[PDB]
Order: sequence, then structure tokens, then C-alpha cells
Amino acid sequence: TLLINQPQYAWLKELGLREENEGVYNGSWGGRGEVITTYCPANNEPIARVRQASVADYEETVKKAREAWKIWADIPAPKRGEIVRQIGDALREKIQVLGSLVSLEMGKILVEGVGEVQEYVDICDYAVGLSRMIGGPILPSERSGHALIEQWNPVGLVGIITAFNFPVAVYGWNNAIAMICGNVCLWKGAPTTSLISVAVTKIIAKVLEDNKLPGAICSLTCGGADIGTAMAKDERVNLLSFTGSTQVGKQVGLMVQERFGRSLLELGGNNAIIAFEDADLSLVVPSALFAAVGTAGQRCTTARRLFIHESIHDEVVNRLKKAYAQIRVGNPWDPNVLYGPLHTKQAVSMFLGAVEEAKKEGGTVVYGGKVMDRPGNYVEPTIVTGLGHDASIAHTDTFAPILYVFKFKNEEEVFAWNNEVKQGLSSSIFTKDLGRIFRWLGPKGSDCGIVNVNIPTSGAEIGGAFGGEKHTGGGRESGSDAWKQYMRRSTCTINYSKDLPLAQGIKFQ
Amino acid sequence: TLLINQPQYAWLKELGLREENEGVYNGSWGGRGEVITTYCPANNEPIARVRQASVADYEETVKKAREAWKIWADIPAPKRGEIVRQIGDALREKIQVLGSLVSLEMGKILVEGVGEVQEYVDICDYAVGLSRMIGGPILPSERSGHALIEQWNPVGLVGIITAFNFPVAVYGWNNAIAMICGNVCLWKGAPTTSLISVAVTKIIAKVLEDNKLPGAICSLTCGGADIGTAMAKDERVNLLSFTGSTQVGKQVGLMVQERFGRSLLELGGNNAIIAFEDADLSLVVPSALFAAVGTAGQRCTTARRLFIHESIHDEVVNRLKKAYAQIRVGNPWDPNVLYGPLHTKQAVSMFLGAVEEAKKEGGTVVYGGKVMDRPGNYVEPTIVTGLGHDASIAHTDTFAPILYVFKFKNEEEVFAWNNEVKQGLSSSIFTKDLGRIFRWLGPKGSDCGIVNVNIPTSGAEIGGAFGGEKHTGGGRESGSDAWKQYMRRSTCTINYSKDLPLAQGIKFQ
Amino acid sequence: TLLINQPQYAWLKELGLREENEGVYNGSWGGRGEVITTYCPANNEPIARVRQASVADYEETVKKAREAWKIWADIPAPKRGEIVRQIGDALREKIQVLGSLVSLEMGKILVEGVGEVQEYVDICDYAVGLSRMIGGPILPSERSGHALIEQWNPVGLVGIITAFNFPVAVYGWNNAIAMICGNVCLWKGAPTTSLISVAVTKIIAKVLEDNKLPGAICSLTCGGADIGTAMAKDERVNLLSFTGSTQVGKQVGLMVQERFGRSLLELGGNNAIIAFEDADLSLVVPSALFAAVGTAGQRCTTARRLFIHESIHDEVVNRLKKAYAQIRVGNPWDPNVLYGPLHTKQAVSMFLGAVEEAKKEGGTVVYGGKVMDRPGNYVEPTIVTGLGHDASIAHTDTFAPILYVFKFKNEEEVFAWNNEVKQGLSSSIFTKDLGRIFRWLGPKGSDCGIVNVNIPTSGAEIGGAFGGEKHTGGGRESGSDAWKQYMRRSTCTINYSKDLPLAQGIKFQ
Amino acid sequence: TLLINQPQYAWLKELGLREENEGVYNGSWGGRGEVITTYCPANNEPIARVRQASVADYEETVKKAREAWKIWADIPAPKRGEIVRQIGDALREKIQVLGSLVSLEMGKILVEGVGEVQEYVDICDYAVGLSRMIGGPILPSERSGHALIEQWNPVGLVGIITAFNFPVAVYGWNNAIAMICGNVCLWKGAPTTSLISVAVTKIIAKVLEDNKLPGAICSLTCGGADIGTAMAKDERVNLLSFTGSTQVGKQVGLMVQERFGRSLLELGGNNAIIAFEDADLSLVVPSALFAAVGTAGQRCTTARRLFIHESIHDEVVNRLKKAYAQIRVGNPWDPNVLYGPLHTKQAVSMFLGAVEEAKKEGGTVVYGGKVMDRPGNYVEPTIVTGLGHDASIAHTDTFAPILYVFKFKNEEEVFAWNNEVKQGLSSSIFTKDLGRIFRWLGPKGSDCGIVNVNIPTSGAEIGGAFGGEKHTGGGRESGSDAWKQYMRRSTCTINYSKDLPLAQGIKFQ
Ligand SMILES: N[C@@H](CCCC(=O)O)C(=O)O
Repeated sequence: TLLINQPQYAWLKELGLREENEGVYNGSWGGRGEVITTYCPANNEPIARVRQASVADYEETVKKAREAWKIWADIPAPKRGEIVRQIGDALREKIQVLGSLVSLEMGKILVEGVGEVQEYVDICDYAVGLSRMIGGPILPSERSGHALIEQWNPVGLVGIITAFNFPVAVYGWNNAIAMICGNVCLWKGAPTTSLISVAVTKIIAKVLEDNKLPGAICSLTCGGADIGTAMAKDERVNLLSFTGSTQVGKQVGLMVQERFGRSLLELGGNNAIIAFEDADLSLVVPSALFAAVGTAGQRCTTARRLFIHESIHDEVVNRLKKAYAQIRVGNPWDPNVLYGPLHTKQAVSMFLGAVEEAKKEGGTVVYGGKVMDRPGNYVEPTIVTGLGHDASIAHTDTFAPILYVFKFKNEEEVFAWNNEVKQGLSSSIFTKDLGRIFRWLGPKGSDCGIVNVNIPTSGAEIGGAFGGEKHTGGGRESGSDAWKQYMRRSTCTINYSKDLPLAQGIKFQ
Repeated sequence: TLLINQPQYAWLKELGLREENEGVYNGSWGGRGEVITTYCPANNEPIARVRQASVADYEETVKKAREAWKIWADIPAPKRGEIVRQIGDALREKIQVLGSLVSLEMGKILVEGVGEVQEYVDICDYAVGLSRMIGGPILPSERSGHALIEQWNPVGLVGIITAFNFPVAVYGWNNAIAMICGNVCLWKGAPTTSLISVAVTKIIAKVLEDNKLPGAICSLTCGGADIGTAMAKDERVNLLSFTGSTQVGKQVGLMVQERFGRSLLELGGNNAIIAFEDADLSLVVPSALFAAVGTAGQRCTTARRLFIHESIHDEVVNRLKKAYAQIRVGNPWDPNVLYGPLHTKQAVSMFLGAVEEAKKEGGTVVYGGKVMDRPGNYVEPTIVTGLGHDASIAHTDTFAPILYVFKFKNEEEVFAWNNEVKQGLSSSIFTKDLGRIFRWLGPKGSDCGIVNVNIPTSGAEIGGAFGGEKHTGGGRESGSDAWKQYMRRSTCTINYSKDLPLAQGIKFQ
Repeated sequence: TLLINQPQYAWLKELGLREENEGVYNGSWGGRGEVITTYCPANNEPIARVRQASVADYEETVKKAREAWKIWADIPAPKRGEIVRQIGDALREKIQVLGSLVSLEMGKILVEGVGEVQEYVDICDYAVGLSRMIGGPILPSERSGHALIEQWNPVGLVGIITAFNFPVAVYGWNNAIAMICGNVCLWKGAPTTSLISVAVTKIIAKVLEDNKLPGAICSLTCGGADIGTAMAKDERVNLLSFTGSTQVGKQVGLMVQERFGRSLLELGGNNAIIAFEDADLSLVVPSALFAAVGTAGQRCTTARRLFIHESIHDEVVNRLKKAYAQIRVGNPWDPNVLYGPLHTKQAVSMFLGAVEEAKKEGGTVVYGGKVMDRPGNYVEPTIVTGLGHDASIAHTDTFAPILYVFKFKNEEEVFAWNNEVKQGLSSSIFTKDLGRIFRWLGPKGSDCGIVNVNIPTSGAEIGGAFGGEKHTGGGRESGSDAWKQYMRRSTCTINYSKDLPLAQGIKFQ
Repeated sequence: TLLINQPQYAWLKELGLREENEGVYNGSWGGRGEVITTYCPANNEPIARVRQASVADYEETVKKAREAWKIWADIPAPKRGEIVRQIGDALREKIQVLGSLVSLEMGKILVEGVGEVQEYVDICDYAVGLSRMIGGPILPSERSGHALIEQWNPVGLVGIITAFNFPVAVYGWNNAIAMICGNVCLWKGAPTTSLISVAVTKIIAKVLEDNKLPGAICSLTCGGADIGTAMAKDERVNLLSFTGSTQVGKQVGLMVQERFGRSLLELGGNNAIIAFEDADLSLVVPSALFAAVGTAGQRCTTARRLFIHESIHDEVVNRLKKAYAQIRVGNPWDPNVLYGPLHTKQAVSMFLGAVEEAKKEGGTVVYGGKVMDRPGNYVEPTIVTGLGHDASIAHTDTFAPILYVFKFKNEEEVFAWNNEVKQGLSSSIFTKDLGRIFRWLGPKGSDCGIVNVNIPTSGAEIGGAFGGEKHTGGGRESGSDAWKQYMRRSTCTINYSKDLPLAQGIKFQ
């Protein structure tokens, strides 16, 4: 009855998964907490089982990771980068099968599952180069015979809590960067993507073990909220990177601040696309489509609000309705399928509640709005017109494929409306106007951390820093100098002289 | 009665100070809150009075500041730098008499008062050059016909809360940097340095108004804990920089996190100097003296722990005693005075309590330990030997001139003892050993934000970032790229083509 | 009959100039070579005289500069920045009278003369901040117990050869940057701007003397081609920065290479403005006017080629002709004069030589083309149409105010025509097309070192690097990390361990 | 007769080598010039033959590379990085046989042969990271409504001339960096390592072919000085990176300067190791051994001068003699030998010339000095004592394994003696003295491009820039921001507004 026992899914054994898998890894595999069974959202059938972490499992792992850190921090950064290079190779090798497991356990379509693993391969290549570059400037002291250098050192143990919707990539960004920065990692994933977490940890463990490194360098404790809270409250967790809901993120931030730890919060988005009158509609429509219905609307970067200039509102909406009706729905691993199930049955419930709440706040469902009559967690991608831009349901961020469409007239008001929500992740404008574009990029433009022009709100590349402002939580991951969040800066002055000139010329005599 | 009414203190009026002064500035001067009188700690005489902010003053000042921000953020950064340049020139012209006011109201000696003002002058020079440099990289997009740029924009209103012990420099570090980054500022100082806050703001307000700019760009609301708490709970304060006690800082970080604001925390230090057997003792003794007794021991970077290797412990301690007994006591505005009073009468009593608790816990007062027989808040700088490194009184947070002296034998134990406290601000080793110095700078060395060699724990220059780790709060000010804390990063992708290739080669069609 | 002996030019004495002035400074003033008289191009009247450098003068000056470098190089860079800050202040206080001398001796209008001095002011401000920043990274060594450091140190003596047309600013750019980088300078300006060079040198010398530093840190040796050739051949001149003709620059470049010195060449430009059909003509016409007739067309960044799309060629030409007729011609110090004389009587001949040649090669003079019958070296700013973009007269760059106008159709061809010339200094397109602008910035776009959009080819700001490609010589001055040309990089590996790991894991034992 | 026709050398076929090989590659393989036979320096037996380029081959190859660049420069940099990544992998997979070919045709020992290929692997890893990073800053313009951007674009065709002694790594540093920067490459190796150049080109060709890219992106034209002179005079070669003799490189720099090309010169080095009295002798002796006898003394970074403090001169010289006696001599393809032959018989003649001159000039051969009585180009590694530091023989340009040992007393004279040579590549001091180490890194310290402490002058790691000063020619390769030499910077100002504010506030009205 488990999918891993059925012959058409034997490929799961290529990831080393079996009927019951250990969900704790700290150099040894184990798990004394509750055995969880994860299910395929496309057909509600059980896949395999994972033994989750008890509290003793959590305690032992943290201790072994900190002991592993003593060895790992002594390994030169470029040699750490060589370990991350080998991880990138292992991922490359299994990108198709790991991508298939993402489609199977998470439910996003095969090209997105593969593409998500590509994000991990990309940031590995990136981190490999970064491991020969991380550091600070040597600066010219104002004092003779003094050297002034900025040093960066690992923070220690980096906890990583990831969400259901990107069960490989978010961990991969945090892992590759933290590792070359000399940190050890502790991973707690979404319980409903535990097989993916195990499969990824199996890949990493083999690399560590082949290199005669302690496996606790990349530790895994599968578990629910109790384990996540433990990490948020654990003084031995120097940096807690949390990707999840804003509500839970806020509490993670508070718990970390109470103990004077470090947090990196990557929280919800309420991302807007803005199509001005001069927009290239052949870019607008397919961009709104990918941003709205990509991943069945389940990215933190999904387009949730579409603002269209009055002159083109009807046409864009009609053109978008026709494109929705061509979306090919099916099993997320099937060829030509563009749209899969929602991840959980509760996500279907939430979708239903949001649709009905949108009607109660005066919206009109112009497309979709219904559960699909078929096995699995399938819902229709939905477009809602007629709501005020400040409608309560629109300012709520729901992980459901519902696109709230609004009219506007002037640039100034629509910038204000992009900015008026609590979230602050991604944003896009479609326009040809050179001046408007740079105003969008400037201090009176978009208040988000991702500020795009003529592309979807989703689909970032890894070379830039990824994250948001406001209620999205302020953390950054991946590229640019996001690596600095995973290290502690020291400002270092060395008197190599036989004198003691004081800063600012102070004569203390 | 008031010092400002006596002819010998007529120089206070060179700073625009009067018998009663407005403590609110926002383009207009006002103050409808409680009137406070500040006192000269060298003689316990009243200096002058300041009309603090009421709640209505605070509310109106924030509204004026955010209005001023609309203008100020539209001003090109180099032109904002020119304003800061002129502020630097204004401090330059007033440096002696501003320094003298710092000595009078706060109580540090004159070279420190002038030196503290000089830090503001220095960060002004630095920020002027920065105003032509701030920003992010243009990155190579993996996508044809796409540009990828990292942009930096002001966060908006920067609230700045400062302490009694650096009543000019800390505000200055924040102000110069926040200004060129296109932010407006709201300053709340220590009530017992209100005259200094008012005087500094009078200097800045004139530059702003001379440049026909709205004064609320650098707003001042003098007040106590209510004003600080209001700023911490106020969504209109985009970034709150807080320098103060660890306990209040923890409460400010929690409040700001509750509303998803940005905080920059600079809290207490419990800084150690470590002297190895190969140390040049002629560097040790004067460095210890200044680090411990400078500012009458009232810096967050004051050396409170002195670790001396067993072989040299008695000789360094004897030499410090002779050095201590030679320091010239007197009024702190008097040139060539080296030792002034503590800031308050309460501090004197807390100094006595610490000296008593040090004796209770086993320690021996080898020098000092008693109040001095003279007007004002004078205490003997004090040396306590014989305690264990883990003695309770030594892990405490006090602004009293007591130096706790410990013995050690080996490198590893004394690095660990340095790191064993809760704070993590400054640290220093004295040694000639090449390898030991690089180990101290590395991942197994000092855990502090400031990591010095053969110099005191105090007296940083502005060109590097200033701040600490662990319970020091994590914030950085002044140099390096601390300016990024005053701005929001955006990662910006611009599709300038007629096509829509997706990141990671994802084919969504 | 000297202008400086007339009462209306008494303001010259505010710069310390006299009837006959010393044109050698090395801490002392002197000059034993030939005496030069400079003439005011607006009336051809002699202004004053300058005693130029003999061979003995040059020898003694280089030696004194190199001896002064031993002191200067030991001053911490921020303290060298403080010197540059005072140079900036001295320039601020004399900006009007210095700009007037630029107008009197060089001949550009007063607003530009003042603007040119502002450039030196601006780069002083930049360099002051840079003096806290210059340096390289600390990198992660692949070898345990090794530090890896990029260090930057002065080259030593920077010779600076400047030209007649920017007789303050180019020296200024080189001066501020070289100084904070720890070099000493030796200046040989254009013979026909000798008083300007003396005036600027007097200003810097006072700052150096007021700071008790050897004046030879900023040495002057006024002279002609003999002194410049000596500098290019002199192994004691570590870096030679030459701004001048392509022809001379090539020989300078060869001579420095022959001796394995460092050269920084800023040579001629043949800058094109290209206006596409969708261009804002309200930006096009003023920008073209400023770029063509600014400085009577004697900048290396002056627009000499104007490509206009066929659809708008006639309209842009007509509007530009009407704009050329608005220009007020007069004495360059007279108010609201926008057009002054050419620098030399020789330039007037070449202008007439160029006009006759353009007609012979088939051009039509639609505006100007004649000498203005008045005192001074006044020629009409000229527009020439109907030539092929590949006509010889158009490629030979000369400083005559002659704009060559060309038609185009395709973006591809006209980008190629921008790039087909031997120089590669500045370039500008006028368009609204978002894709066109980013192609112009890209690898199939402009090949020039300055690549502008919707602005003239002249008028750079100091925050960026300044210089060109191809026959423009390759050097960069002023902003970005141009400072690195004035310093030597060293890559430094420090083994502080007891072991000897080899790079690349090479086992040699 | 040909080794490649002997069964024990069949491993050569694993590299695609044959009895007669094609020495031109531009997408297709050919070569119409002279057929060169390369020989094994360990036994003087012929290996295989290579058809070199005629000038028509060169002509056709340049034209093909320039067409390929039009395609290659359009490929996004991260995608170009992916090609280099696969080049890295292809090298990883062939590291043993390619290292053996280097050992066989060049003559260095196998562990260095492999290690040299490892440098190419390492720089591929670095370049892949870079390919996401290269770019310049976005700068805040002083003008409202203006963007200021520093852009980097490829130079076009990078001609790469390499030398016999590093026949793989030097090309690789240039290749990996030039490739990700969007340039195409044209390689001319040393004629006596023609098989190595063919073998590396075969590896890159397969990668290019497998990725459907034109092979001329990495073109090969094997040949001698006529081909090298052609590249130095060819305006189609935008950058010429030349590694070779000082005298040839000077002429290369002159030819390139004559045509306003870009050159990158990496010439000879007369590198010194300085041993102060406090030096750890257990680090000194092996470092001096490896730095002197590594590669049979044929590195440009080889240690030629060994300065030893008077007090330890005799001891280290005797300790270096006992190390020299332990050198294991034999054929270089053994994975266990330490010392192979010189590359050429003429190097033996030169070596014998220098030893005889050192003895004539008063030196004492204390070790070696003789040819080894076996087949091949074997000389004994030699130590020569008793010469002054300015003895003529010690200031020659000879790749001979002769180490010249000098005495010194104080730090100042010996720093000067390090600096007295014409070249400026590498340098190293052995000391524990902290102040001395920072003095050596500073402005009165070593003048070299590579400045090392307690390690060989040789054996750089790729993270930093590589190259020297003075007669070493000034170019930098590999790490840090050396990638900027392979690109052209542009300073780009974009007016996105409707106004025309001028720099420096010049009102042109
Ligand atoms: N690469 C993805 C990451 C989204 C992460 C998330 O939705 O939580 C994107 O840019 O849309």
C-alpha cells in the first residue's frame, strides 16, 4: 500500500529511501520520536515513513554538531568549499530523481522540482568560489605602527527551519553558504516533506563520510513545532534561519532576541504585479500566469495582487482568463502538466475559506473558485475582481492560487498600494517608461527586497541576495554578501610598534 | 546658583545654552514635558535646566520628521554628504567649548571631551566620502536581456537612543551615517546629558536651516524612558539604534521585533586585557591604566578584567599601582587633569557596593577602594586581586573604576575565560608571539566584536565597524559597511528584452 | 603693458601672482630656465610671466620629492587625507578668484572656470573618505595556519602632465588621489597655463607649509616638451600620468614602457552623440549645444559627431542652428557669456583649415565656419552636414568647435559608427527605448570609457572613474577604484604555524 | 623511436595524442607550418610531432576567434562559468595523464605536474564563482533623476603566450578568467611543450563541442617567435597576456603599446629568501630547499638569493647541505622522485656557465656544481657562498638551480638588498618579529608583487592576484580582482528625467 513498495515508484530507492527511514542524522542515523507517514498530494496515497526526532535525539544532535564544529572551523575555507563542490556534484548526479521526489512528496510539477534542485546546484557552484573570497578589508589605521583588519569567523551552529513549499532550495541556500563560512548546520524541515529532507541529508552525509568528516557538520532532526521551538530557544544555536509563516516567524524572532541569539527570518509575501498602460501585454499575461499559478500558487513569491491600469484592465483580465483555461492539470510528474495539487488537504480548506471570504468582502470570482472533482488536493486557479485594494482578504497572505485584481490610474497611488501591506518580499512593474522604472527602483518606489521590472515576482536567480522587508522579516539568503549573516565580524587593531598613540590624538598624560 | 549664571561658566553660552533650554527640536524648538535640571558631577552643582518632550511633543516631532524625509530622501547622496561636511565644519569650529561642556555635564576629562567630539568630526569626514560610494553591485544575470542590480535605499526615520557616557560620539556615528544614507533622525539622549544633546542639536539645526532644509531631518526629543519606549513601539521609527544597558536593550530589541522593525543594539561590555609572559610590559601598564581608568572607568569598552600570566602577575600589578598613584585628580574641564568624577552619586554608592562585594567573594583591594575626600562624585580607581575568573562580582555590569585581576597559565584557558562572559564587546591580548596573535584573531580566538593586540580595549578609531557580539547586541556603527544597517537592500532584475526566459532554465509552457 | 599691472586685474594678487613668478616649487621657489609670458586669449594681451624649470631645476626637484616621500609615505593615510581636506578648504575659499584666472589665462567662461575648480574641491572630499578605505581584502588561505592579505602601498613619485584645456581639474584628480595613496607629486602643466599652475601650487604649498610638511610632496616644474620627455624617461618617476594629445601620449607610453615604468594615459576623444527617432528632442538640442560649444569645443569630451536618425535629422539640425544663434559671445569673465575665445592663435588657423577641408570633402557649413572679426581668438561655433560618417576630416580629432552631423537608420550600424574611430573616450545615446539603452551599455554597445544616456558626452562627475579606451590610452582618474593605479599591489602570505603545507596539496617530502 | 609508438607510453593516447599531431585548433584541427618534434628532457628521446601554425593558419584562426566572440560575448556570464566548470571537471578527470605528459615533455616531477594541473582546476572553481559576481558598483549620482553605473564588458580576443616551465597552469589562469569575462582566447605555448598545449586544447575542445559552442573560443596556434610577434602587432588581439623573458616581454609591451592594445606582462624574477636571527630554522631549511630545488630551479618564483643573518649563516648553510644531499634524483615520471632534469641541454650549458662564473667571482661551490653522469639534462642543484650581494653572477636571468647565499646584519640593508634587483616578483622573510613582519609588508618593505612570511617564494595559491613589479612587467593573473584586466570598464550615466542638471552645478545659461 505504500508507494515506495509499488513497482512504478521503485525509483525512490535510488535516493536510498525505504519503507521506514531514519529522520535524525548527526553522523549516526536514528530517530526516537513519532513515526510519521508522508503522503502524495496528487493522490492522497502514503509514500514512505520517517522516524522523527525525540527530545533526546535533539539534545544529542546539538552536542555532536558543536563538537563537529571544532574540527570543521579549523578546515580552511577553500577546502570547505571543496566539500560543497562535492555536494554540488552529488546533487547534479541525482537531480532528476530528487526532482521527482519533490514532485511526488511536495506536489509541484517536475520542471519546478528539478529546477528547485538546480537552485541548490547553482548556489553550490557559487559557494565554491566564495570560499576563496570571504573576508574583510585591511584598512589604513590613523595610527602609525598599527594595522586595522576586518576579520570574519563562523558563528558556530546554524539552525535551519524550512517550509513545505521549497523543501530543497531553501536548505540548499543556507547549507552551502553556512558550510563555506565554517559553520555546522542543523536542519528541521517541514514534516510533510520529511522524505525529501532525508533524501537530501543522505546525499550530504555520504559526502561528509567519504571525506572522513564528522557527519554532524550537516545534521538533521525531522520534527514538528516542538523541535523548531527548541531551536529558537536554544542558546547553542548561534544563528537560526527560519523560513515559514509570518505568525510563527515573529515568535521565532522574539525567542531568539530573548536569548541574544541571531535570527534570519524569511517570511510571507503579498506580492504585487503592476501593469501600466504602456506595458508589453505579451509579457504581462504569461508573467502573471507563471507568477500566479506556478507551484499552484504556493510560493512566498507568488503574485497575489495584480494592479492593472484602467485602460487595459478588462483586456488583461480577459486575456488572463483565456490563459487559465488552457492550463494543463494532472499528476505533477506527468509530461506537459503545468498545474498540480495543493500540498495538503488543509491548504484546500484554506483556499475554500479565502474564496468565500473574498465573496463576502464584495469580490467576484471571474475564474475558478472551486475544489476540483478528482483525487488529491486539487483546486482551480482563481481570479477575483472588484475588491478594494485594502480589502481584508487581499491584505491577508494565503498559500492558495487566488489572484486579486485591481484597477488603478496613477503611478503614485499604485506605488503606495504595492507598499501598503505588511509583507515586503517581491514586486514587479510592467512598463516601458524609463523614468518610471528608476523611480520604482528608488526611495519612493517599491519597499520590497525583490523589485522586478517586466518579469514575474517569482523566479529569482541565486546571484543576488534573496529576502524581504517589513513582516517578511528582513533576512537575506544566497548571493551578494548574504554570507555575512552567517559569520561574526571583528574589527581588529594590532599595534606592532613600541609606541601607544591613541585614537583621535588623545594625549592621556 | 545655576552654573550657567556664574561668570566663570559664561563659556556655556558660546553653545547657545541658556538658564532654561528647549529640549525638543523638529525645525522649531519647544518642550512641554517635565523640566529637568542637570548637575555638574565634579561639584554636585546645578548647571541649567531643559524642557523635555511631552507625548504630544513626541507625536508632532515624528510627524514632522517623516514629512522632512520626503524632501531629504529626494536629495542626491553626494549633496546630503555636503550637509554632513558642513556639520563636520561646525563641530570643528566649536570643538574646544563643546568638549568643555562634555567635561562639565558628563564629567570625563577635557582631552576625552575634545577627543569624543573629534570622533564625530572624523565620522563626518568619512561619511562625506561615503556619500559618493554607497550602493550595491551590478551583477551578471544568468538570463539573456536581463540586468541584475542590488539597490540601497534609506529605511526612513532612524531613532537614536544614547547613553550618558558618550553623549556626543555615539549620536554622531549614527547621525553622519544615517544622514548620507538619506534617512531622517530622532535623537533621545540620556537625561543627565541633556545640555549636551541640546548643544549638539543647536549646532546641527543651524547647518540644516542655513541650507534652507527642514530641521526635523535631525529631530531631538529630550526625555526619559517613556520617550525611549515610545520610539521602540513606534512603527514610524524604521530603525532604532539603541546604546544603553543590556537589560533595557533586550527590552528594546523585543519591542522592535514585535512590530517587525529594525534594531541596532550596542549594549554592555565586560572587556578583558590578557598579558602573556612575552608581553612588552611597557605597553601593558600604560594600556591597562588608560583602558581601566580613562573616563573614570565609565566606558562600555573599559577594561574590567586583567588576565596576567603567573610569571609576570605580581610585577605588572605593582607597576599598575605605582601608575595609579601618579594620576592627577581634579576638575575634569581643568587641562592636565587625568582623573575626573563618576557621573552620579548613585554610581559612587554602587562603586562602594562593588568594592564590598569583591571583598565578600574573597578578593583583595591592593589599591583604591574608597571614596575620595573632595566635593563631587570622586572615587579611587581600584584594583582587586585574588579573585577567581568566575567570581560573581567580575561577571557583573558596572560603570565603576574597578579592575579585576586574575592569573592564568596557558593560552587556551585564557582565551576561553575571555569568552566565558555574556557580553562580547572588546578584548585585547599583549604578546609578541606571531601564531598566538593569529589564533586570537581566528575562529578559536576572541569572540568579541573588537579584537585588539598590544593596545587597550577602549579607544577605537571610526574607520572600522564598532560593536559587539552575544549580549552586546550585535549592532555595528561607524565604519566598514555598517552603513548598510541604515538602508534597505533590494535585489532588482530588469527584463529589457521581448522574451521571458526563466531562472534555472525552467520551461513553463 | 601686463594685465597684472592694471588695476582692474588687481584680483590676480589674491592668488599671490606677480609680474614675474617662480615656476619651480620643491619646498623652495625658483626657476632658471626660460621665462614664459602667457597671454589672455580674449584680447591677446600679456598677463604675467613665469620662470620655467631648467635641467638643474628638474633634477633638484625630483631628488627633493623623493626625499620628501620617505616622510610622506610614513604618515598614516587618514592623516594624509586630513591634508587633502585642508587643500579642499583652501580651494573652496579661493574658488572665485581661481576660476577667474582660469577664464583669464585659459579662456573658458567663468561658470566653467568655477565649475572646474569645484571638480578639485569635489575630489578632495572624495579622497578624504577614501583615505580611511584604501586597501585590499584579507582572503581565506587554503593552507592551515596561513594568512593571505592583499596590501597596497604607494608607488612613490607620481609625475602629472596636464594640458591647457583643464588646467586645474585634471591635476586635481591626480593630486587628491595620489596624495591619500601616499605618493609625492611632480606637476608639469601646459606652458600656456603657467600662471594657473603656479596659482594652484601656491595654494597647496601653503597647506603643506602650514602643516610643517616638505613642500616637495607637491612639486612643480613648469616647462615644455623637454621637461615632459625627461619625466617619461626618468626611472625616478614611478607613475607618469599624461593628459594630452594621442600622438604625444603614444611616445610617453612607449618611453615609460621602455624603462618598465607605469603610465596613465588620458588622450584624445572623438565623441559622438546619437539621437534616435524616439529621442526627447527637448533633451537632445540643449545637450548637443552644451557638448559641442561648451569650452568653445576644446574638451577631450566635446561632442564632435552628431548622428541623427533620418526621420528627425532636419528638425534637430534646424533647432540646433536656432540654439547656436542664441549663444552670447563675449569676454569669458563677463556675465552670462556662454561662448569665449579659443586658447591659441594656432587653434584659429586649424579651425579655418578644418572648415575648408570639410567643404572639400563634401560637407555643407549650415552654421558658423568663420572667424569672428573682434579682438581675441574668437571663431564661430560651426555645424557641418552632408559628410559621410567615414570622411577623413571627421576622424582626425582637433579642438576646433566644429560639429559633424550624420544621418543613420539602424541601431546596429550607428553603434558601429560610434565605435569605428580610433579614440574611445565618451559617447551618448538619446532614446527612450529600454532595450536599446541596455544594449548600448552591453558588449555590443559603446566601446568608450564613458557611456551616457540622455546627456552630453562632456560633464562627468567625480564619483566614477574617468578615462577612455582604444587610442584614448586606457588610464582612469578620479572615482571608483581608480586609486589603485597610483599604488602597487602585493599578495602576502603569512605562515604563523609550525608547519609547511604546500599549495595545491603538493607533497614534497 | 618515438616514445608515443612505444607500448610503455600508450597512456599518451588517453590524451588524444598521436605520432603526428595538429598544432592549430580553431574549431577544426590543422596546421600548415613546420613540424616540430618535442623531446623528453630526461632521456633526449623524441616523443611525438606537432604541425605548427603557418602565418595563414594564424590569420584564419584570429578571424574565426573574432566571429566566435560575437556568439560567446552574448552568452550570460553565469552560463560561461558553466562551460569553465566543465573544463575544470574535464581536467579533474585527466589530472594524472596530463600531469604525466607535463612530467614527460617539460620534465618537472609528477607531484608538481599534477599540482600544476590542480592550479588550473582550482582557478576554474574560482572563475565559476566569479561568473556570477563580475561587475561594478552602482554609484549615487550628484544629479537628481540620474543613475550612475560602472559596467564591465569583455575586451574581445585575449592572446595568451606562455612559457616552457608552467606549460599548463599559466594558460589556465588566463583561460578560466578570460572565458568567464566573455572573451575568446588564442594560445601560443612554448614550442618545446607543444604536446602539452595540444593535449590541453583537446580537453577544452571536447567541452566546447559537447556544449554546441564554436571551438575558436579557445583557439590554438602552436609556433615560435614569428607567431608571438604577430600577436603582439595584431590590433585584433585586444589583450595580450605574455609570460616569458624580461627582454622579450619588453619588446612585446612596446609592440602592444605602439598600437594602443592592452598588455599583461609576467616576466622574470630574482627572488630572495631572507632569514633573520630569530627565524625558526626548522621552517627555513625545507622552505629554502623547496623554493630553490623545486622544478629543478626553473620557476620564475624560484629562490635564487638566500640572505642569512651573520649569526646563523654557517648553521643554515650546513643544514641546507644535508638537505641537498637527501634530494632524490631520477626520472620525473616516478610518483616518488624529488628532482628531475633541466628542460633543455642549453640550460645545462647556461648552468655550467654560471657556476664557473660564480667561482671566478670569488664564490665557493659548497654543494653540487656538476653535470650528473646520466642520460638527460641533469645538473646537481647548487649552493654558492661567499659572494657579495651585488656580485654580477647573482643578478642574471638564468633558470639554473644555483642558490646564492649572502650574509647580512640589520633589517634595513637586507630589505634594500631584496629591492636592489631589476625584477620584482617574489620575496620572503623568515622571522618571528611582529614589527618586522608588518614593516616588510609596508611602504619601506619588500617591493615585490608577492611578499611572503615564513614560507617559500614559490607555490602561490590562486585566491590572490599573481605577478610582480619593476622588470617583472606589472601584470596580474588569477585571483582577487585580476579579472578586471580582461575587461573594459565603462562609467555610465543615465538621465531618466526630463531635466538637464549639469555636474558641478554649472548653469550653462
Ligand atoms: N526561487 C524561488 C524561491 C521562493 C522561496 C519561497 O517561496 O519561500 C523564487 O524566487 O520564487
